[PDB]
This record gives sequence, C-alpha cells and structure tokens, in this order.
Amino acid sequence: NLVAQRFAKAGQSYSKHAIVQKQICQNLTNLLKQFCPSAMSRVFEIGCGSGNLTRLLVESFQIENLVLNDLYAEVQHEEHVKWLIGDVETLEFPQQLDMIVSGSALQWMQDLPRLLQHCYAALNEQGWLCFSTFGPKNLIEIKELTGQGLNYWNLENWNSALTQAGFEILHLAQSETQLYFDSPKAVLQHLKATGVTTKQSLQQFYQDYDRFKHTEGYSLTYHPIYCIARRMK
Amino acid sequence: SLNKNLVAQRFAKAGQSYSKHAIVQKQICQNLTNLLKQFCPSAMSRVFEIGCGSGNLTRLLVESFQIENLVLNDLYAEVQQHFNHEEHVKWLIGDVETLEFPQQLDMIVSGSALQWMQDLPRLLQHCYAALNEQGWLCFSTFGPKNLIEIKELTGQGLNYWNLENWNSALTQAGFEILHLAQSETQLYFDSPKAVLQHLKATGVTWTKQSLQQFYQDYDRFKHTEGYSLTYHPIYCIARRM
Amino acid sequence: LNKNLVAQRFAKAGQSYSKHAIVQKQICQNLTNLLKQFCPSAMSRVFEIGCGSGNLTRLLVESFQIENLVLNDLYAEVQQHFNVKWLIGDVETLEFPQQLDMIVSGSALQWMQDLPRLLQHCYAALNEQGWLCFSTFGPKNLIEIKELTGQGLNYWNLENWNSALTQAGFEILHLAQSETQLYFDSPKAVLQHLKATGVKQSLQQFYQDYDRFKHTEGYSLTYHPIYCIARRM
Amino acid sequence: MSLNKNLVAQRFAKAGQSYSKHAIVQKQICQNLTNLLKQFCPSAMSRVFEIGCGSGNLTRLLVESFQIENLVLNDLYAENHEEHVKWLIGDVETLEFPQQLDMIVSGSALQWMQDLPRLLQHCYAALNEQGWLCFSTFGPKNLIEIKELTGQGLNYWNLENWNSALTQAGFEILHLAQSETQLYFDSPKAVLQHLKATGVQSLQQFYQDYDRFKHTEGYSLTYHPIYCIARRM
Ligand SMILES: C[S@@+](CC[C@H](N)C(=O)[O-])C[C@H]1O[C@@H](n2cnc3c(N)ncnc32)[C@H](O)[C@@H]1O
Ligand SMILES: C[S@@+](CC[C@H](N)C(=O)[O-])C[C@H]1O[C@@H](n2cnc3c(N)ncnc32)[C@H](O)[C@@H]1O
Ligand SMILES: C[S@@+](CC[C@H](N)C(=O)[O-])C[C@H]1O[C@@H](n2cnc3c(N)ncnc32)[C@H](O)[C@@H]1O
Ligand SMILES: C[S@@+](CC[C@H](N)C(=O)[O-])C[C@H]1O[C@@H](n2cnc3c(N)ncnc32)[C@H](O)[C@@H]1O
Repeated sequence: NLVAQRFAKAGQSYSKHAIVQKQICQNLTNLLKQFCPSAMSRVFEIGCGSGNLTRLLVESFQIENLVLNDLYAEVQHEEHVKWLIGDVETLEFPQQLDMIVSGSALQWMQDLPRLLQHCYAALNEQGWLCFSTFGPKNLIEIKELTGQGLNYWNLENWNSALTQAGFEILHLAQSETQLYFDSPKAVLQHLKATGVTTKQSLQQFYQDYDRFKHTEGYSLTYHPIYCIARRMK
Repeated sequence: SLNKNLVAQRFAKAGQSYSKHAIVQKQICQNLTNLLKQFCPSAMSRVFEIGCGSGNLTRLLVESFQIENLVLNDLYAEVQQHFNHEEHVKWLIGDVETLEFPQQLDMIVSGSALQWMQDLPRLLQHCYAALNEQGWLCFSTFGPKNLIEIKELTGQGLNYWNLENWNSALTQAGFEILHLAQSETQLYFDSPKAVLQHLKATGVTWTKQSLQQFYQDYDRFKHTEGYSLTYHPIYCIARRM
Repeated sequence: LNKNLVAQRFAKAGQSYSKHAIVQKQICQNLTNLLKQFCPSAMSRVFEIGCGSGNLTRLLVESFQIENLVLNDLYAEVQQHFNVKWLIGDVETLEFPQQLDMIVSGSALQWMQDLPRLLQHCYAALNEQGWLCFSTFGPKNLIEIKELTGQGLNYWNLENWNSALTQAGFEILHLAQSETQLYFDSPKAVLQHLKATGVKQSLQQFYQDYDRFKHTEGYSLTYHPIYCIARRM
Repeated sequence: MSLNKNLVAQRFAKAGQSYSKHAIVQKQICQNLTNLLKQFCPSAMSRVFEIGCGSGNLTRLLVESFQIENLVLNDLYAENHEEHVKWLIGDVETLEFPQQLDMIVSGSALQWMQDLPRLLQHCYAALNEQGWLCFSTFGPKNLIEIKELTGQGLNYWNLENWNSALTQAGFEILHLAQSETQLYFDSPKAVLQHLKATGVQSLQQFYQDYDRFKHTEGYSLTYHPIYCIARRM
C-alpha cells in the first residue's frame, strides 16, 4: 500500500504573519495523522511551550499517558498528563514510549547525537520519533545584520544523525518561506509580537535591510525542517 | 494588497516520504481544504462545487464549513448515488460549460476537475458573473508535467495550463489571486505493473503484446527507489475583484 | 384594481364523446388556451417541469416566442423525444434557473412530495409579476382504481391550492377544476386504456368489482384535472 | 399491431374562478366553439354554411383551421374576397339553403330565430349524410339580471328543448353542454358600459335595483351559452 516518493512545492501566498509558528505545528500534525495510528498509549513532548502542538495532539490522537517537557510550565484527564520540567538534556526520559514529538525546540539543543541516544533507548521497537526544527537559513536576515542566531543542522546532517543513531526515516522535508514586510520596522514588530526577540544601531539596522528589499517588501526567512522517523527495524 | 496584518509570502518545499499510492486524490482534496481553512470564513450561505464526483472534497467541505445552500455539479446523473439526499443540497447535472451557473454565490470550489474543461477563459467569465462581490474562487487542478510518464509511452494525456497562464487568465477575468501554488510528486513503484494497477485502482483507466513492451519502455523512468509516476497538482485561492 | 379585467365565476357541464387515448394531450390543450388568455406572446425565459414526451412543450413553442427554454424531467431518457437547455433530475432536488418569465408544468406536480416549499423556489426563481401556470389533478382522479386496488395518490383539492399559493406569495388569476367520467364498454377496456396511456383471479375479481361503477352508457373512469394561472406579487 | 381510435361516451363538469377582459366575451365563445369543431370535424371540408356571421370573428377562426372549398356567409348585413366566398343576405328563415353541405355552423345567432323547428327541417335537407350541424347559442339564464330589472329579454331554449328538437328533426348529438358565467363589475354603470361596448331619471333607481345582485366581488351579469355538435342521419 505504501510507496516511496520525492516532492517539490512552490507558490506565492498571503500570511497573517502573526500565525507563522502555529501553522508549523499544524503542518507537523498533518504528517502525524498520515503515518501514525489514531490510538497511542504513551507519548513524550519536548519543548511544549504554550501548548499549540499539545492541543493539536490530543484532539487528533487518543493517548493514555502524556509527558510534557519544557523549561517552564506555561501551557495554561489530568493524572494522565505529567510534567517533566528543566533542560531536557539534563533529564532522564520516560521509558517504553510509543512516540516522542517535538516542535520548534530541537534547534536549542547543544548535543543532538547524545540526545538521540536517549530517544532510542526510551522508545519501543518501531517507536515513532517525529519533530519539527529549523534549517540554516532560519531568520538569516537577523543573523547577518546583528551577528546573532543559532548554528542549524541541514537535512543531510539530520539524515546521517538519525541513521547513525539507529533510526529509520519515513519522512524528511524542508521549506524556505520568505515573508515580505512593508518596512524593516514591521519586521522587528513581528519578532516581538511572536516572541522571538543605541538609537544609532536601530536606524543603521534599517539602512542595511535594503540588501533584503525585494519588489514585494523586505524579506524575513523561516526555514522549518520536518521529519518522521521510526526506531530500529 | 493595501490591507494590514497580512503579509506577502514566497515558499518552496522539498523532501522524501512514503505515501499510500491509492490515497493521492484524497491527499489533494485534503491539501485544498487546508487552504480553505486559512483564507475563507467558517460560514458561507451559498457554495457551488464543480465536478463533485465521488465526493471526497464534498465530505471535507461540509465538516469544516457551515453552508446554508450547497449546489453540486457533475457530468453523470448517477453521481447522486454516492450521496444521500439532504434538503440544503441542490443538483446541477451535466457539462458545466453548457449550464447556467447558480446565482449569488459566496464561493465556487472544484477539486481536480477543471483540467477537463475545453474553454477555460469562458468559464472564468461565468464564475465572475455568479460570485458576489469579493466572492471566493478556490480550485485544485493539474499542471503540465501531470502523468508525463503515461503521456510519453502511450501518446495520450491532456493539455494543462501552468501557473502564469492561470495567473494571466484570472487577472483579466476580474479575479485577484490570494494563493497560487504547485507541487511535483514522483511516486516510485516496484514495477511498471504496479503503475498500471495503481492507475486502474484509483479509477484513472491491447494486452500481453503491447503490455510487455510498455513494461520495457518504462525502464527509462526507473530510479533506484523504483519506477516513477508524476503528479502535478495546482492550487489556487482567488477572490472576485 | 385593473380597469379592464373583471372578477368571474363559471360552471359548465355536458355530455360528449372522446377518443379515450388523447386525454393527456387534451389536458395540455386546455392549459395552453389558458396560457393564451393571460400571458404575453413573448417571454425570454421559460422553465417547464416534467416535460415528458413533450406534449405541452410543442404547444408552448408553437404559440409563444421564447429565447431561453429550460426543460426538466426525472429521466434523461426523454431527450430522445426532442431535437433548449436541459435540467435532468428530481425538480425538488434541482437548482432552479433564475430570473424567469414563466414556470410551466403539465400533469406533473401531483408527484411532488413537498409542494409548499417547491413553491418557495417558484417564488424566488421568478421575476416580479412572473407567471406560474400548471395543471395537476384533484382528489377524485382515477378514484375507481383507488377504490378497487387501494393504490393511487393523495391529491390536493382547490382549497388546498388556494391556501398554499397565497401563503407562498402568489396571486391567482385563474383557478378551476373539471371532473370527467369516460364510459367504457367493459372493465377490460378500462385496463386496456390505462396501459395504452402509460399509467388470474385477481383479474376476474377486478372485472366483478367494477360492476359497482356501471352506468347507463358504460363503465366509469374519472379524471379530475385542476387548472391554475398564478402570478408572483 | 393496431392503432387506437375508439370514441367513448363522456360526461363532464367544470367550475372555477377567473379574471377576464369584459370586452372579450363573444370572441371567447367563438374560440370555445372552434375548439369543439377541431375535436370532432375533419380538417378538410368542401362546402360550409354559416348563419349569422356578423363581424366575422368566427369566420376568421373557421378558415384559419379548416380547409374549405366553398364558403357561404349569411347575415342580415355584410361586414380576402375570393371567388369561392358567397354572400346570402337577409332573414335566414326566409331564404332557401345552399345544398349538399358538409357543415352548417352558427355562433351566437340562433337565439333570434322565430321558428327553430322549421329551420331544423331546412338544415336537414341541405346537409349531406352524416353532415355536421354545430352551433353556439344561449340558455334561459342569459342576461337574467337585465331581464328582471328591465322586464325585457328573449325567450331561450334550455338543454332539454334542444335535445328533443334535434332528435326530432333527425339529428344525432355528439356533444351537448352549457355554461353559466357570472361577471362581477364594480358598479352597475360599468355593466351598462359593457352592454354598450359589446354591441348590445330612472337610471339612478336601475342602479338602486341592481343592489339585489351585489356579491362581495361586485355586481353580477350572467352569461349562459350553449354548445352543441350534431351530425345528420
Ligand atoms: C519555539 S517554542 C515551541 C512552542 C510550540 N508550542 C511548539 O511546540 O512548537 C520552543 C520551546 O522549547 C523550549 N526549550 C528550549 N530548550 C529546551 C531544553 N533544553 N529543554 C526543555 N525545553 C527547551 C523553550 O522553553 C521553548 O518554549
Ligand atoms: C478526478 S474526478 C474528481 C472527484 C472528486 N471530487 C475528487 O476530486 O476527489 C473529476 C470529475 O470531474 C467531472 N467532470 C469532467 N468533466 C466535466 C464537465 N465537463 N462538467 C462537469 N463535470 C465534469 C467528472 O465527472 C469527474 O467525476
Ligand atoms: C404525466 S407526465 C407529463 C407528460 C407531458 N409531456 C406533459 O408535460 O404534459 C409527468 C412527467 O413528470 C415527470 N416527473 C415526475 N416526478 C418528477 C419529479 N419529482 N421531478 C421532475 N420530473 C418529474 C415524469 O418523468 C413524467 O414524464
Ligand atoms: C350577435 S351576432 C354574433 C356574431 C359573431 N361575430 C359570431 O358570429 O360569432 C349574431 C348575428 O346574427 C344575425 N342574425 C340575427 N337574426 C338573423 C336572421 N334571422 N337571419 C340572418 N342573420 C341573422 C345578426 O345580424 C348578428 O350579426
């Protein structure tokens, strides 16, 4: 019934711009409904944040045991949802899991190979490891003009890291989405309103943004990476 | 364009996956419905669907949108065998290029059916005259590389419009384009026989003689993952200008 | 309040002969003459419900100038009686053509399940001052067959039509009914006529029970057509 | 296998309400008598004779639908001019008939006759075997309101007088019907203006007298036409 495929998409659109991060969770949840069965028993979410993915998880899947992880419990049955709080690279994973899901969080990790060792041991055989992260061009306009940002993995780094850690890969995709704001100030407004973020430096930042001024506006790039994976066989 | 808190966007995607080859049409009607949830209001009084067919898109339309009056169109009258009679659903059976469109429509929707139209610019004129001001035109269709494997090996297919032929025809018909995209999917089957079985199982479709050389001809499309079959869906969310 | 039309009541009765096989056509001729009285000779858009073989259809085109003629019936197999625009299907489940000058129907509305709300679509599809003119059948139609076999249809009467037409927003310019009894030579001739017009001991009993419908001229068979000429107000 | 052309006996009754142009009443009686002629008579007729043609409203309907080879018109006066159109002017009860007729036709004229039984003797001898005698006249309820409010009016035959007289003269009756029509004018003056437009001190009481005929829809004027399709033996 299943058939391997390669795909490539492109188009021009309009976005509410304040919605960008929740729609990434919506796209990841579509991939979960595709591959994973409706019913699962034990699930572990890393970096749950405000809970945009968790509410999509519970309303689309039937899970009995749910473990939520983040540095803070800002998500506001109940004995079925338990709280593991702290840096996930410091904590011991819940065991015998059907699925580990993460959304927009793995880019903050310092030692991903070691963390994927914890993913392997905690998961059952053919247990699901599904996550969304970001590639090297995510918010690269801010990286060039301010010298700040994360060093991201690309698709080949993830591929050779999951295979070397003993994971079979079912889905591995990436996307580059350029938003075009009217002026460089609206770019900063979007970053504050979505929570990502001298007077000399401010307008000097607005001067150099002309290097990113296209016919439609000043560009801001999001580079989400999507992956669906299974353990061992 | 001059509207605030909406931002223009350009995107590109690529990846490798495992699909259920029989679910392709459901995948496209699901993708189009996901676009309808983004751009369109949750309630619509009058909606018109061209080429309802089995009803894959119709199922997704009624569960996500409160519709007061739903009008369904298709070529065959026995399309009404795949549906149960409801008071708020009317029918317009026949070739849609020969039928008067229902009046005062909030949205005209159609999934993987406009590629069978003979006169597309004349149909877009009817869409414009049937929609309310700022009425919705949202459709799925197919691009030029659609099933190019079957076009080359059998010499049969369709004439497909590309994005900027659509972009040009919609703008001059009076439509503003809010969303316009396309994707290319190559499915890798294990053998050319699975390609033919897939084409008949999903309802797209000589013997042993020509059936054997067609298998050897398909060797030109064999990747390391299997034998390719290309799908080229086109999506478009438009509004009456 | 028109200064040339005048309110009218009439009643007629008499004895005659009839070619028993042309009843359906004769019913159409009576409706066609009522159309000639009230209606303009030119109408751009006309919608005919239940055209059938086209008895009333050809009488419409012969005496009126129509630009858009839409013909409806249940079965597409009646287009083989013509050659217009075609609207095949159950009229109660069909999207009406809009901005109509007249909606015509001959001996077909007695088959409808929900007449009050089909009139609502007759109201919306018609222009201001649009015409609604039809012939149907009354409660005593084929009552000899319903009394003997228990089979038949529930027919509205005039007062039901006068009530539902004004409740839906229609004026009434003509509302009449006729009862006609044809006296066949024998009950066998009644069955022969019923199958020619397209409508062992159970058979002999039927011939016996029909003697209760014996008159001086023959055996009875009642037709009860209703004629109406309405207009949207 | 075989065609179907079986005449059957029939008794009918009609009733309803309507609107109509008051100036159009004789033209409609002519239109109704022409409908009966089309239902009983062949399209081809060699010799036709009309009694009381008058304005010619029935004559235009006759030649419109039937193929006549010789047409003789009769009336007290004379209102195409082909060579096969003859005129017989004068009191028809003092004139010898044209012989070997296929049909004798008359519209709204036989009510003025002084000796109908004698005139039926002439109709018999002039008609061929199975030759048609068709006419429209009026019954005793015709203009009954003007009859009692002025004490003036003609003496009319009823249906039984005609049925007995035709059978006595040697005629067979294939159709015999009567109709009562009550027109409702806004006021008795419009009744008089109708009586003066259609060729038919003490005034205020004649209006006061007319209140005896006041319905809810207006003041009544009654027409009582009689139709009969006969053929000679
Ligand atoms: C961009 S938010 C994601 C919010 C959204 N609900 C989702 O899941 O996609 C990423 C979250 O990961 C959390 N996070 C980052 N590093 C972490 C770590 N080392 N251990 C646990 N949580 C971490 C942060 O607190 C942040 O809330
Ligand atoms: C691929 S099917 C789409 C079925 C289903 N709605 C879906 O997309 O999953 C395309 C449909 O378009 C209809 N169609 C083709 N030509 C048409 C025409 N000229 N007018 C109306 N419908 C047409 C066909 O009947 C066929 O069922
Ligand atoms: C007695 S025939 C009339 C035929 C004749 N040509 C005429 O119109 O006077 C009635 C017709 O109505 C059609 N009919 C019955 N129910 C219908 C419905 N619900 N919707 C549309 N047509 C219907 C039937 O197919 C049938 O041909
Ligand atoms: C009231 S008109 C009806 C005319 C109408 N156009 C029609 O024929 O249907 C009857 C006609 O009969 C004529 N008529 C009356 N008495 C007649 C008589 N004795 N001989 C010949 N014509 C007579 C009158 O002159 C009158 O024109």
